[PDB]
Amino acid sequence: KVFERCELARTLKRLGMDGYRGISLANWMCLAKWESGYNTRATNYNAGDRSTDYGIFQINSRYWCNDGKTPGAVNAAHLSCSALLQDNIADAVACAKRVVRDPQGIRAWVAWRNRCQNRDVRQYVQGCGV
Repeated sequence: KVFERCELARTLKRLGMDGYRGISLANWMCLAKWESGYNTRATNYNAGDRSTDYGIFQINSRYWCNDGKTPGAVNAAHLSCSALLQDNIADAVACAKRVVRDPQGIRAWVAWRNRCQNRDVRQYVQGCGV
């Protein structure tokens, strides 16, 4: 499902993402924007280390979800990467919150550093009424 900007921004707000770990909704929009353009189907293979980034937040199968194909990876006791490709983003959100409790926080996604770090991210939540 390709989301609309404000719909997503309201959705994440409902899921408790605003101010989570010191991370505004505006920053969560920025991240999702630059990671998948707001598309839940988004899948990015990483030929070099042979990993895959899944869903709206482009979660990597080596550390947080397992697809079985990834070399050097988390056991099939975890969450399946398929769960991150659904239209409903509650699970991706759940995993997202997990990823960031690690010390580096939001810096986890290099894309956020490149595009969202130390900048005015308000355009993302602009007029969404949240």
